[PDB]
Amino acid sequence: ACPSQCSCSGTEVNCAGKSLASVPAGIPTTTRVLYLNSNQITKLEPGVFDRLANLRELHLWGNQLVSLPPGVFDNLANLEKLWLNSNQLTSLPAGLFDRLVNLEHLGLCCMKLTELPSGAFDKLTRLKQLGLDQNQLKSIPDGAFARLPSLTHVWLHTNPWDCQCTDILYLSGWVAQHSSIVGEGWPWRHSPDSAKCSGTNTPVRAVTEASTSPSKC
Amino acid sequence: ACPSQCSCSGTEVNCAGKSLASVPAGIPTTTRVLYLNSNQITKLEPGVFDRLANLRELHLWGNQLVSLPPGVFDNLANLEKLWLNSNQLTSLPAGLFDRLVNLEHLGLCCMKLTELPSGAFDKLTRLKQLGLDQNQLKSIPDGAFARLPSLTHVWLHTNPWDCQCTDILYLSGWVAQHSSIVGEGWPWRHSPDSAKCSGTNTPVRAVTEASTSPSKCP
Amino acid sequence: ACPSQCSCSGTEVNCAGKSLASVPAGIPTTTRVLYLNSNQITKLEPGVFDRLANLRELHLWGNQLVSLPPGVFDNLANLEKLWLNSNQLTSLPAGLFDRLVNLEHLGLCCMKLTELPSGAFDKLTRLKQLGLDQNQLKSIPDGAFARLPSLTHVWLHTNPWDCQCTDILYLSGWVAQHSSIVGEGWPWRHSPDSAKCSGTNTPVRAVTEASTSPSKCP
Amino acid sequence: ACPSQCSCSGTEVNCAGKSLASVPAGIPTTTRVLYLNSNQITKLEPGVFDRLANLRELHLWGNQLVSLPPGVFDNLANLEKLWLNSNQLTSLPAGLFDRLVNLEHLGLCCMKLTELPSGAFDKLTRLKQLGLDQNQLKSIPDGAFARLPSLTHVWLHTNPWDCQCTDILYLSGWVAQHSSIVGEGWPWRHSPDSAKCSGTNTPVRAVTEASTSPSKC
Ligand SMILES: OC[C@H]1O[C@@H](O)[C@H](O)[C@@H](O)[C@H]1O
Ligand SMILES: OC[C@H]1O[C@@H](O)[C@H](O)[C@@H](O)[C@H]1O
Ligand SMILES: OC[C@H]1O[C@@H](O)[C@H](O)[C@@H](O)[C@H]1O
Ligand SMILES: OC[C@H]1O[C@@H](O)[C@H](O)[C@@H](O)[C@H]1O
Repeated sequence: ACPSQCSCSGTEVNCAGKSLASVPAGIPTTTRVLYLNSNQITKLEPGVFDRLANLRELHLWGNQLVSLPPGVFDNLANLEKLWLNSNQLTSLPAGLFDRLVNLEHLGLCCMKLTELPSGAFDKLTRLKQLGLDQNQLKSIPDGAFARLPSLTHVWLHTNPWDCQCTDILYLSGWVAQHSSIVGEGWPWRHSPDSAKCSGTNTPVRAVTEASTSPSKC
Repeated sequence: ACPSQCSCSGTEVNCAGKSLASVPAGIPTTTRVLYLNSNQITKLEPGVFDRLANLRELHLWGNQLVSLPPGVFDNLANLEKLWLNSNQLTSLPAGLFDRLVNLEHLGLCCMKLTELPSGAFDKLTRLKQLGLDQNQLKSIPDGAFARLPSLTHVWLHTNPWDCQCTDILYLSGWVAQHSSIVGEGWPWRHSPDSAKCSGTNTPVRAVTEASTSPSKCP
Repeated sequence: ACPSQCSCSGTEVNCAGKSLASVPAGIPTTTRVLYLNSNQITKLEPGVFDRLANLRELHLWGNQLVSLPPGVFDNLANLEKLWLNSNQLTSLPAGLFDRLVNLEHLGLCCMKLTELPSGAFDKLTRLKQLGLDQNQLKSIPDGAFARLPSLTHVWLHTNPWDCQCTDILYLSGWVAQHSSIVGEGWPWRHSPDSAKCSGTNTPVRAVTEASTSPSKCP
Repeated sequence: ACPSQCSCSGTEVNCAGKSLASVPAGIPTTTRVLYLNSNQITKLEPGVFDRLANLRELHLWGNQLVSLPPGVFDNLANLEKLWLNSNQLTSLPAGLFDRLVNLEHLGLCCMKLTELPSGAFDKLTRLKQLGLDQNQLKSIPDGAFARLPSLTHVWLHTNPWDCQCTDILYLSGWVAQHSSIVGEGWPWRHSPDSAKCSGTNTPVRAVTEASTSPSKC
């Protein structure tokens, strides 16, 4: 029972590039792949996806979202790919991704993220690809990647990483350890020195405790 | 065990856009996603994918392939997406897709295909999306789509369909009966009149046997 | 005199990517390069650029403009580059570029243009690069490019050219004659067959009147 | 007589992204805009550009150049834009830019520059924009910018400025005095405190003489 603005066949619903200001009503409950990208959507109602439990791929990139409701994805237990790139988010609510236990790809690039909440990714045991590039992050909270045992590809470049603050040391030691999975481009290419210290141009992985201080935090 | 030209982490190997003239040796057996697109590969050796039984997605688009070896995909029983868009193929060998019983997406657009072999798609019981747009096809062999029970999206536009010839009548009847799945664009948009007759720019789905003739076949 | 929203030094004013809904007030009259791309502008107020006669480069790309007022560019006698790529325009008003006699680059790609007004480019004696790719154009009005004596680079691909209709023949003879300037990509790469007939996949330069009809002109 | 690898129409030659190891022969003498970016060029042949006296724009960014011949630009009297971003240069030879008297844009970012020759920019009376960000620079020679009367935009961020050493005082006083033109981004955004001290992450323009010592240099 397709939204008039969209095309629907099978389990795919394509509403992309239709100048929409909100998520249309009447997206079928059988939908598995939902394209809402490249619109002008300015917010998501809490509840807007409560009925779309069969989603595996959700494309929200290229909209104008400025925050997300904390429980907006809680019913999407089948979700495998989530693309939020190129919105205007500055933060993510605690618990946003907690129910997404089958998620394998998460695109967060090209926003204004300035921090991530501790535990943001703790439930994502299946996550393989995480894009955090081209945001405004200055550090990653301690242990933010410790429960991502499936991660094989991460993008961290093009952030203003603050390597003067002792807060960097989780990320420096993590990239040093996991350098094989740090890269850039689409599809991913290996690029472990692409996370750079915004002040000094030193690779994040090369930062040492002795050069940092808590008073620069 | 990555070829030096490529990047490899986890089960993905990215050799895209590396000016490669052939598929590099040493792609790991555990590979699931393999990007070979946007190179200068002009032929594939038989056997090249024989070790890569774990592949789920194989991207061969944007090369200069002018033929495919007949059994080149025979060991890829797990394959779900195969993209051959934008190569230079004019035909496909009989049997080529027979082993791809789990294939869900097949991209053949933007080549020079002038015909498809009879039975090309008969084994693809799980196929969902089939792209045949932007080729040089004039008709579809009788019963070509009869064993595609999973098909939900097909692209047939931008081909010079020959609507004078009796051979068009399978495709015309087919499009009429499956109009909900025929479209255009990426991702797909609904467009059932987008398969058009070369001589009149009339929709293919409107053709009836009253206007076709066996003597108008080339 | 910098708008608070933007950065200004020299004769360059950068208001790009600032989530703007309108052209900010007080852009200094000395401005030569104005970046207003990648915002949320849906319309322009008539007069908006009347004080900015010193502009040489105007960047409007990546907004959501739905139309342009007919004399919005009339005072920009110094303009050399004008970029309107990736807006939502479906047409252009008569005379819109008439005053832009020093224009050298004009980007009109990736919109929804369904036609070009007659005489749209007739005053653009210095135009060198013209991007019309990725629109909804079906044909070019007879003689539309006759007065572009400095044109060296044109992009015409990704439009649904209607080669069944007799009206295509201006454009087919023109691309045939000027094939060395037809291309794709940024920066431009040579690609003379990239303008294709939407119905048949024949290159537009290859079309002749043996295959067209005046009765097939919707 | 267009090189086989390239596309040429009018006065523009596009040889970008073609795996070239050298500049191809047969670039026309009438060429005004030359794209050689994004190739595999590690060195240029002496004289390679001597015939190309009509160039206005020369894109060399994204190669792997390790050095430049001192006279390689000498015949380019009409050059207005010169992009060398993202090569591997560590130094520049004396007088490299001396003949480029019409140059308006000069891109030197994203390399490995560890110093600039004094006098490097002394002939660039028309230079408007100068990108020096993302290198390894520790200071700027006394009077380096004194003959850049047209400069309106300079990027100095992401370099490890040594603010202990008295050699910084030319740059700190210059940035304090020309703070209106110091910025970041593409296109330029105003960011006067984006030049930062290596050991403190404090702004280079806030450096006092009392905090320095000629000893560390
Ligand atoms: O998976 C995330 C990746 O997504 C792409 O869309 C993006 O260009 C990359 O920069 C990276 O973020
Ligand atoms: O999956 C088939 C589709 O694939 C896209 O890559 C292509 O641009 C479409 O026109 C269609 O062929
Ligand atoms: O001059 C117009 C050109 O503008 C570019 O931004 C675009 O990618 C090209 O496709 C072409 O239209
Ligand atoms: O003119 C130089 C400028 O060039 C851009 O290409 C680069 O992103 C900037 O960071 C700045 O250096």
